[PDB]
Amino acid sequence: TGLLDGKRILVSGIITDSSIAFHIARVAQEQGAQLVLTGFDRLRLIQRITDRLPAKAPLLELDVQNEEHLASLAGRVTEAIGAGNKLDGVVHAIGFMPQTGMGINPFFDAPYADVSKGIHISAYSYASMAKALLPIMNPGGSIVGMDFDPSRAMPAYNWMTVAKSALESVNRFVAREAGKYGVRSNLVAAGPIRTLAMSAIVGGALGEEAGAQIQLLEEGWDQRAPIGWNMKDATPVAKTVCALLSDWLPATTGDIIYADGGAHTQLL
Amino acid sequence: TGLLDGKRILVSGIITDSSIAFHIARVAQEQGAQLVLTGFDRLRLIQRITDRLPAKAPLLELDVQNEEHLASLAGRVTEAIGAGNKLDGVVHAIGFMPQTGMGINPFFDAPYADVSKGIHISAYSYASMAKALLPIMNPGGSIVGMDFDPSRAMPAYNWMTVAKSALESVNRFVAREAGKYGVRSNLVAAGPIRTLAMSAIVGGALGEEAGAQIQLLEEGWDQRAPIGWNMKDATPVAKTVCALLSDWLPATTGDIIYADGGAHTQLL
Amino acid sequence: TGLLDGKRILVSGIITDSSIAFHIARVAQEQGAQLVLTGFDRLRLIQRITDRLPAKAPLLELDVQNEEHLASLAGRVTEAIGAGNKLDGVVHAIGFMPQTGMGINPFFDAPYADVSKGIHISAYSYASMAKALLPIMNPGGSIVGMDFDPSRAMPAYNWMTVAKSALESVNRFVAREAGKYGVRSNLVAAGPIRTLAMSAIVGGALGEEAGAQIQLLEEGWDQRAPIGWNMKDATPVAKTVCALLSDWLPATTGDIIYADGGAHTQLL
Amino acid sequence: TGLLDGKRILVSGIITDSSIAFHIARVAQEQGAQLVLTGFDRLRLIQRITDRLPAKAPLLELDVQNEEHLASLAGRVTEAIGAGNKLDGVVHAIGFMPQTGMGINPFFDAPYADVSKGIHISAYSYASMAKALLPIMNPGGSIVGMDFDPSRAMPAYNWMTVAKSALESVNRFVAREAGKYGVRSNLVAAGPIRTLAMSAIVGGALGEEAGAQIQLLEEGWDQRAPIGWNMKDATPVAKTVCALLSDWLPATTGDIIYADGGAHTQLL
Ligand SMILES: NC(=O)c1c[n+]([C@@H]2O[C@H](COP(=O)([O-])OP(=O)(O)OC[C@H]3O[C@@H](n4cnc5c(N)ncnc54)[C@H](O)[C@@H]3O)[C@@H](O)[C@H]2O)ccc1C(=O)c1ccncc1
Ligand SMILES: NC(=O)c1c[n+]([C@@H]2O[C@H](COP(=O)([O-])OP(=O)(O)OC[C@H]3O[C@@H](n4cnc5c(N)ncnc54)[C@H](O)[C@@H]3O)[C@@H](O)[C@H]2O)ccc1C(=O)c1ccncc1
Ligand SMILES: NC(=O)c1c[n+]([C@@H]2O[C@H](COP(=O)([O-])OP(=O)(O)OC[C@H]3O[C@@H](n4cnc5c(N)ncnc54)[C@H](O)[C@@H]3O)[C@@H](O)[C@H]2O)ccc1C(=O)c1ccncc1
Ligand SMILES: NC(=O)c1c[n+]([C@@H]2O[C@H](COP(=O)([O-])OP(=O)(O)OC[C@H]3O[C@@H](n4cnc5c(N)ncnc54)[C@H](O)[C@@H]3O)[C@@H](O)[C@H]2O)ccc1C(=O)c1ccncc1
Repeated sequence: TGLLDGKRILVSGIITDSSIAFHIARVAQEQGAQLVLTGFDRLRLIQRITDRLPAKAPLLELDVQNEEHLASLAGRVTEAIGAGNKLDGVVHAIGFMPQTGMGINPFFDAPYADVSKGIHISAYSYASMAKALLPIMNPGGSIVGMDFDPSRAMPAYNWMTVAKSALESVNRFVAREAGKYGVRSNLVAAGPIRTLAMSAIVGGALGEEAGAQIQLLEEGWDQRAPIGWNMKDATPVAKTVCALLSDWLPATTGDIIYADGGAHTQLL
Repeated sequence: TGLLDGKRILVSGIITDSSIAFHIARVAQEQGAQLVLTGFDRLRLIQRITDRLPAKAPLLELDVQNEEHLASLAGRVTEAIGAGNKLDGVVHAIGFMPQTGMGINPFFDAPYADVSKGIHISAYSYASMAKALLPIMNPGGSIVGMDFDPSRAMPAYNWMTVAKSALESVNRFVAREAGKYGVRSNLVAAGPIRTLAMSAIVGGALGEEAGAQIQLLEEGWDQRAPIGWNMKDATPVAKTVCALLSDWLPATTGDIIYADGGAHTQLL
Repeated sequence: TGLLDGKRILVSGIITDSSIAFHIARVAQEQGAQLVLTGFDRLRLIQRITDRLPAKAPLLELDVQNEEHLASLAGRVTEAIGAGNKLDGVVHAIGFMPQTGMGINPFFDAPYADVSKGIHISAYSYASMAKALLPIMNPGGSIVGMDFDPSRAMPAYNWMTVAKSALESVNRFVAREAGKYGVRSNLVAAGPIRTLAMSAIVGGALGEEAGAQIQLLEEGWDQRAPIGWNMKDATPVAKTVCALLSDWLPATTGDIIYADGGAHTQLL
Repeated sequence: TGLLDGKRILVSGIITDSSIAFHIARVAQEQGAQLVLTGFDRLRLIQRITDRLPAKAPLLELDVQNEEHLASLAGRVTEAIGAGNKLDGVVHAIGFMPQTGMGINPFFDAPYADVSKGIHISAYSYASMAKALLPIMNPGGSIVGMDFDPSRAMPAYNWMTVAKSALESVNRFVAREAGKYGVRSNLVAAGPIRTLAMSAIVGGALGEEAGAQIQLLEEGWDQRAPIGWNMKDATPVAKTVCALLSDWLPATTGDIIYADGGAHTQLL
């Protein structure tokens, strides 16, 4: 086709039609991929959201903190894709940090229970998904997670940044595992995307200073980006994930591709 | 004196006389610092170990996973150092990863409960200690944590590497907090040191392949290091921590100083 | 088509049929691109080499140290591609370092005249080519240079590594310029490829220790690479350049994509 | 004493009393070091400037582009420090980029002759000085160069940033050489310092947009720096160089210490 013609790809992390995973899924479908989707807690909602995708995809429940969901995932996917068949692609687009780890709520006041939850979902689950899914991936396969660059501290994202640092680190280790399968594991570091949760935050859900910082981060991003950054458009990030899902970056693993407008390559 | 003449410095993480913190404490004492030590669970043992230090230091209990130890730490330190007095320096030299996160035990088989424990102790506690201690630190003060470079995946260290990635990320955030106090926060990335736990590992405590990898990592380190690396000597790392504790790196925060022989600057 | 269907792409740096640029050109042609090739000094040779490409491409002379070649390049390319037409893609695959900057010839003994020549060709020419070609590139266009990771020093590559460090730095600046055109500028950091010059070096052209180091670097690469590294195969690198030439990494500029088997993400 | 008590240290790069090298020299003298200074072209001027140093230091001429100055340097230094004696420390604080490589003068318009000059002086000379001086350095010795972080492109500094990227790369290679002598080689990445040339630039010497960018870079620096950044104060950078010159960072080579207020650890 079709960048992804005839690849079977699992895509997690659709929750709204503004989810980065929603766009990745749409772009993957436009590109010939046959999807299986996961979806966390509100599966009726996600089913309804994902009905709007160019094509039908079976939707499986996966709460990444649920050991049983992870244990059964894979059997459930091979059931969805047919017993002879394996996955070519896996998209991790899962993230969460309790808002204590995120606010104008001081960095220091996030209880470990909360940061731990955040890291479980946002970092450890990348290894979890890979563990569940590598047994049902084809050689030449590709696992992609969603990242943002946590190299430098920043306002507001707080423990979520730490979670991303941990994720990038996890990604290099899953690369080692994925490699024994002929599978690549990479992260896409996106710039900020006005996802519903993000709009809620710039809109003041987590306090005014958190919103103000974030708005500041967004403007600076587009300014630093040599090709600009449009936070209202997930598609350049969806496409980048698809590029990683494709056979066109075959020698790249344990790695991070920056779909951020080049902002991170630029101080000012 | 005395690099650290008249600085009050808290040093955590002494457990044996081969602890990096033991050397840091010794070097800090030789350098004029007045120490308060923390010590986790075996305080009789640590007291006996620390008796061998050039000078007396009060030893306080601090289990970094214990909220109450953290809540009372600070009052306990100002009690140890005298009500008029604040800390100039804090050494975090705390690390742990349950051995499921460390073995030939596959990376994928570490339960999150265990990696979470590891991250609590090895990463989050850096923010914990800083939160507890910044209220009782002087402007010009310095928080230093022990790191190793988690930029690239490696054999055996597994989730502990992820924990370090998370720590480095935490360190940049505590820098932001520490800065409001005039306090620096930095990490020292050491090369491998034949600490008791490390010797136990190269000796096969965590399986033979884990020991073999680790021994390999050690030899390659000294080979890559343009000035060599002696894993039996913590003192160049103790000295580096002291350099960070001193006023001689006054414009360095949120940062990592590599006391690793320059190995990380060298591919081969 | 065709990852690159209907893109006009200039590809420099073909000198043998084992040139990375040769493979990039072949892969680009297989992918629907219409090429213009440049070629430095031995144009009869290059023409004969490039005859073996899936398709015809006009071959233009470009000595990147020749101001006049650069001044006329662009007019010559629009002549080759037709007056209405612009470039969508530019491949810099040019490198050279006089062997004084490369040997067992001590790092210190390379005269500046030689390292300067190397940097002119290997780094500065990336800005040169971009300067010449950006006026005749389409929005959505892509400039790609060939890199190897110079983050850490290494044996044998010496001043060539410095040249790559300078190149990566140049690349971030050309990104800033390229961006005003809607053009991306990125580098591909390849692992070692047994190009004729490289085989000559491991074979002892530059002394035995240089060959031995290099062979060592190669073996370690494939070992560190979670998906392996085949130094006899440029195609995963050709494909990665094509991925950058494509519209599939639209939010990536000033950046470096590692087509190296993930080796750089791995210490050991 | 005296961080640097009884160390013989060569310090290059004094040109005004606002030179970073001037402060390094002053701080080194306050710290017990016995200096030899180099000085490029205006030696009467430099002698007069350096008379203001806490102590006398012999001033030697060293034009780093002059092969003969480099060939004779070392004999001239051992003459200045006495035949039995070697250097413990070498400070490279040399930089220059012709203003074509620096302006609102487009990045693309800097002729290679000029960038080459800049790199000769700003990067290659680090290897030059090390080559000249390592034969007359003691084991445990320390070479330190002045850097600024060229990881990300920035406005105005243009080719000078490329020069720094090349310098950092050179530094890792001189580490390899320096190591055979027991000598460390490290760079200090300073934040912006209102040196005479820098004030001239923010004041509009190189065009208004270059000044405006630079002023912007300065303000953002102090904002990002968790401990702030005072561009009018070189002393935290002088002290950091001294820390590297000292025995207190004995396991750090091929490395870069950021004396920048922690700004580089912080996105915003
Ligand atoms: N701006 C952004 O939206 C942004 C998003 N991402 C990543 O993109 C991925 C998708 O996020 P999104 O589309 O923004 O947000 P979303 O809320 O649409 O998706 C998050 C998904 O995670 C799912 N999830 C939460 N908990 C669980 C669980 N227990 N089990 C299974 N699934 C669960 C949830 O159902 C939802 O579908 C996440 O990893 C993000 O962190 C990465 C980077 C950025 C961008 O944050 C950014 C750029 C620069 N600095 C900071 C941030
Ligand atoms: N080789 C090493 O020994 C090494 C050690 N460090 C760090 O140095 C620090 C000190 O470790 P060490 O001296 O090796 O080991 P240690 O066992 O002497 O000290 C660890 C300390 O942590 C303490 N601790 C554990 N749990 C708790 C708790 N709940 N509350 C309070 N304290 C607790 C424990 O009591 C002990 O004192 C740790 O952060 C290490 O991770 C950092 C890097 C390296 C080196 O690992 C390295 C280099 C390159 N690649 C991998 C590793
Ligand atoms: N192994 C490799 O072959 C390798 C090659 N590259 C880059 O790939 C690009 C193509 O190199 P190649 O295919 O290996 O070698 P090649 O000799 O086939 O191509 C070099 C080209 O540069 C051209 N050239 C030289 N001087 C001029 C000039 N004045 N004007 C115009 N053109 C000129 C020359 O004609 C030739 O076509 C160069 O930038 C390389 O540096 C990048 C990385 C690696 C790999 O070096 C690597 C990986 C890890 N560590 C070290 C090295
Ligand atoms: N702001 C700054 O002043 C700054 C300065 N440095 C480095 O500090 C070092 C000293 O520079 P300075 O004190 O700013 O400037 P300066 O003009 O006082 O010193 C430069 C010295 O180089 C000497 N020099 C020039 N040509 C030659 C030659 N052929 N042979 C021998 N010596 C020669 C010259 O005599 C002068 O003494 C240089 O390497 C700088 O690049 C490094 C970083 C920064 C800072 O630029 C910075 C921070 C963030 N982004 C960008 C810049």
